[PDB]
Amino acid sequence: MLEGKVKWFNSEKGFGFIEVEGQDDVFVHFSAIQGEGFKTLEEGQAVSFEIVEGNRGPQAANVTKEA
Repeated sequence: MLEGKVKWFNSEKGFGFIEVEGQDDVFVHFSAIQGEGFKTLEEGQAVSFEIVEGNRGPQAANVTKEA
């Protein structure tokens, strides 16, 4: 339901931080994104997801890679 732009991402574990305009920064984890053939988000890639409260802070849930 929410949308954010990937600020950065690591190819090691396949994850990156996204920027949700309106809410603080939301981190994203490979398992949080759908796409076994490309779970690694590309910095600057827009995606969809919900904010889940996590110890580290805001995390991306159900991340959908969007154009």
